[PDB]
Amino acid sequence: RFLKVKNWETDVVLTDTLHLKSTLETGCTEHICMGSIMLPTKDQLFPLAKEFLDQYYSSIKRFGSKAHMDRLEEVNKEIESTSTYQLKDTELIYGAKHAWRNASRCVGRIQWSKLQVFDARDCTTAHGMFNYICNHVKYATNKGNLRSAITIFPQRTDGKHDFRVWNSQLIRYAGYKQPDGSTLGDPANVQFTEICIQQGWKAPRGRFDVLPLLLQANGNDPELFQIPPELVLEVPIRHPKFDWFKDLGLKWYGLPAVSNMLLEIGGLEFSACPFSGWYMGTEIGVRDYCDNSRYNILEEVAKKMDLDMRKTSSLWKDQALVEINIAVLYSFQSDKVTIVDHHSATESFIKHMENEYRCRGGCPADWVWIVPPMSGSITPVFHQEMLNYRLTPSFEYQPDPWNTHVW
Amino acid sequence: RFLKVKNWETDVVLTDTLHLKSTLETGCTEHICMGSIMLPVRTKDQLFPLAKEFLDQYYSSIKRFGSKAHMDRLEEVNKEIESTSTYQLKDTELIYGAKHAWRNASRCVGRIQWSKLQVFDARDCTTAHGMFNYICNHVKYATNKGNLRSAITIFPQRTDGKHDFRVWNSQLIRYAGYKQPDGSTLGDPANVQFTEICIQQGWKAPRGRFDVLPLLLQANGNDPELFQIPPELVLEVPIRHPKFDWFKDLGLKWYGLPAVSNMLLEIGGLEFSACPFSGWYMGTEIGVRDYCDNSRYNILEEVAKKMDLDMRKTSSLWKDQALVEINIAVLYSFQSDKVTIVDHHSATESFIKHMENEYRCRGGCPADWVWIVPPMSGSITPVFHQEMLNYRLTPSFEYQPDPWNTHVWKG
Ligand code: HEM
Ligand code: HEM
Ligand SMILES: Cc1cc(N)nc(C[C@@H]2CNC[C@@H]2OCCNCC(F)(F)c2cc(F)cc(Cl)c2)c1
Ligand SMILES: Cc1cc(N)nc(C[C@@H]2CNC[C@@H]2OCCNCC(F)(F)c2cc(F)cc(Cl)c2)c1
Ligand SMILES: C[C@H](O)[C@H](O)[C@H]1CNc2nc(N)[nH]c(=O)c2N1
Ligand SMILES: C[C@H](O)[C@H](O)[C@H]1CNc2nc(N)[nH]c(=O)c2N1
Ligand SMILES: [Zn+2]
Repeated sequence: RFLKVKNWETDVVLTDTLHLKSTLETGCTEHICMGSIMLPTKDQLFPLAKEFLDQYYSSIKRFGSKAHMDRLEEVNKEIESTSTYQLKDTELIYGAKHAWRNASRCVGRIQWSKLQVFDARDCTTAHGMFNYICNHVKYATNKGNLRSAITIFPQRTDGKHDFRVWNSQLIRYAGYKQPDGSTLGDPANVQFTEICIQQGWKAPRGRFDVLPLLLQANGNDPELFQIPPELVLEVPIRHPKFDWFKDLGLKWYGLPAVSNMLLEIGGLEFSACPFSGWYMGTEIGVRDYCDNSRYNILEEVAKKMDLDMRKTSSLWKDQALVEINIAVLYSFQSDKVTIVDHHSATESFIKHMENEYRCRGGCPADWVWIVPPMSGSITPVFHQEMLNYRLTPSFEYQPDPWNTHVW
Repeated sequence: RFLKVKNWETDVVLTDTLHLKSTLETGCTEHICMGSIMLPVRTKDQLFPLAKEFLDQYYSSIKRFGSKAHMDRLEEVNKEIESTSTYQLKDTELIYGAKHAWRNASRCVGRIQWSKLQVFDARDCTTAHGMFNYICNHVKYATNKGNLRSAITIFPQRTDGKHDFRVWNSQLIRYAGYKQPDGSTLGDPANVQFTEICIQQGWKAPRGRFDVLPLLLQANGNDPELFQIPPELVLEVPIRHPKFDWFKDLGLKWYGLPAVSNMLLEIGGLEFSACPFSGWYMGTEIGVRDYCDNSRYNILEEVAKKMDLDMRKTSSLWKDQALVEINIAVLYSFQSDKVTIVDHHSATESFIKHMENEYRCRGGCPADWVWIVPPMSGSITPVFHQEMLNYRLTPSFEYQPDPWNTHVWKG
């Protein structure tokens, strides 16, 4: 019931109580651990609402007070009558900040309380969604000085009227499958890029074509908009020592902004809720550039470094991987665009864990996602035991709209 | 029930039915995952089921399930248990058990080799001295002048838990650690407390940076005894770098033979508390963990300091740079000396091929992702992108408490 986590490099031991207030299910049983799997009515709604409003009034040192009871009463009357309810602004802000606080896969949660929340619940059309999103992008980007933000569109109703951003991130490069069999641009986005062109996007057919936004309002068929080019901050990738690096022609965008997730607050579901912070360097330099199914650039870089590529044991992949990452960080830093390296980010997360064990009694963390994809064991998180569990308010992953939607 | 795993790089999907034969618990629940937690006397009553399950597994493997030999063996074990409260494995059963414990070891990336394992039956051993001799033979056989061969030595099983055989060392070969009055450590920090016990037991410590520890061996629940492994049996590799000639001047070496001695082998309910086993190294264990953990030899700074990296900001990735070079050195060194080593690219690709083969032929392969993914270069190895299911099959190896915490000293 009270569980220990031990750090194997420091011997520091933390006691978790927070897990007892664990809402959802992990995917694991007593018989089988699924820790590495990517995807492991009016009745239900009121306990859900009450549970949230209880943590809310608790957080503002007002538990069991008249204002608390009053609100619980009000929301109950609204549900019985309308079959749903509306969050107060303060509740909405608190809930978004907490969905981030509870994101067990996020290493950057030291920043959780600095989240600017944009209430787009009055939005009604795709063009409105677009105006809201351009504003989110410009705000968050801040000429390179990135600020965290989320924009929250209208909540689910009968489920026939959802708002969705069809893009998985607000900003991403196009992918096209080519005559000669290989892939131009980002292979991750081949499918999406095609749905855009079939919806009428005129693709430049390049390698770093910023995709158009595909926006669904009120369960309507989605529409295409180009983000204003001057809003998309991009970074040319060079190396502080390899003059030839620039010649690969690599760029990446400054703003990471996940736009396919579902925000659940007090039982209510915000299906379109694009959010953003800033990059950890390894995301671009390890995953985006080096994943085999991504830009897959290790071979080309290794070659330019003239390494021994004939045997795996010369560790040429490993050498090239590091230089690529040095270059990502160098470039962002030189262009004064916010970026964190895996060392400083994981250091921050350990500090954040300790604060959360101290102040909150725990911190849900998913070790498989928290430990960076290169240099694991030289980051502190590697040696930190973590417990993973599902708390609410939360972000949840949801089916691609094109699977669900009918035209 | 069927369970599917996906590989996110290749989109291959696999179906696990084997988890249905899972016995022990994981530590996880529907409410909590403990997947990153390191550690998440019997009676007759609980023992015959365990014996039965095992012998059923053994008799299936040889295509004799249900045969008279199978039934006679069931009755004979049954009878042995009712009459003595335990039973004795046949050689063939011991071999098969010890092989399947390795096969079922979900934290082992090396398991493609599980079927080629040399089993040494040491169930006739009675004394510590006898234990030493068995262990020297194991080491010489496994080492094989650098052409390493996997092997296990199996000492007598637990009886009443008062007469346990134990190897007090966590591995047969490891370097001493000595904690200094100034708060620094000479040698391996991991081995400090164990070095202390050894010295209290009368070991004459050389007090150098790479002193091979003496075996401390417990037979039949007796107080443990010190033995020096014959140094001509301890193969060691001096560490040098192919391009950097100052690398050798750091003074580093390592032993070639990784040999885990502190684990508990369970077969058909029987508990073998001393079953030292050995394979060969994956380079990252030495290069990443042994040399670069802050709590171990911690050499990252000296290497980067000598490489003249920019060490004033983490974002220069100086630690990452030095880490690669150290790892290049260890593989280069082992290879130049003709000591068996595998790099993590090669070992994880072999593991993926083993894992798929097992799904086809066995119906699954329990694997622990947190352990199988190498401690550097995670995502450029195929295991990173591989969904895995972790569960516990027997026979199995288990962690067991260090013996100096439990031992009743007889004086
Ligand atoms: C401010 C700097 C931030 C950093 C450095 C950061 C870091 C990261 C990283 C490295 C990941 C792993 C993602 C992946 O590998 O795809 C991640 C996942 C995630 N983070 Fe953050 N984060 C930041 C801000 C945010 C914000 C503002 C939110 C939401 C309000 C958020 C919520 C999440 C969620 C929900 C995931 C899991 C996404 C998924 O399952 O695909 N993070 N974070
Ligand atoms: C053939 C060469 C082998 C290689 C390259 C290999 C690879 C590895 C590696 C890299 C680990 C992680 C060790 C750590 O991080 O502490 C490991 C764990 C393990 N291996 Fe192997 N292995 C080999 C042979 C064997 C053999 C012969 C056995 C037993 C018969 C075995 C059973 C285990 C067990 C039980 C673990 C978990 C150890 C623990 O929980 O502390 N392996 N393997
Ligand atoms: C099937 C599936 C499930 C799931 N939960 N996530 C994914 C998305 C997969 C999971 N890792 C790769 C891909 O997403 C990349 C986007 N996520 C993080 C980010 F890059 F956008 C990001 C980074 C950062 F530093 C800050 C923020 Cl706010 C966002 C796929
Ligand atoms: C608390 C705890 C639990 C547990 N199950 N294991 C450990 C042992 C911990 C786990 N990593 C650090 C310490 O291992 C020392 C032995 N390392 C494995 C090996 F070197 F012996 C080895 C490597 C190889 F490739 C092949 C073999 Cl056969 C053996 C500690
Ligand atoms: C907390 C965590 O489980 C612990 O640091 C683990 C992580 N993964 C590991 N993986 C391997 N192969 N060996 C280890 O010692 C560890 N340590
Ligand atoms: C199968 C496995 O879960 C998958 O490869 C995961 C591993 N860890 C990850 N970690 C992060 N941060 N992001 C990811 O996309 C993944 N992918
Ligand atoms: Zn689990």
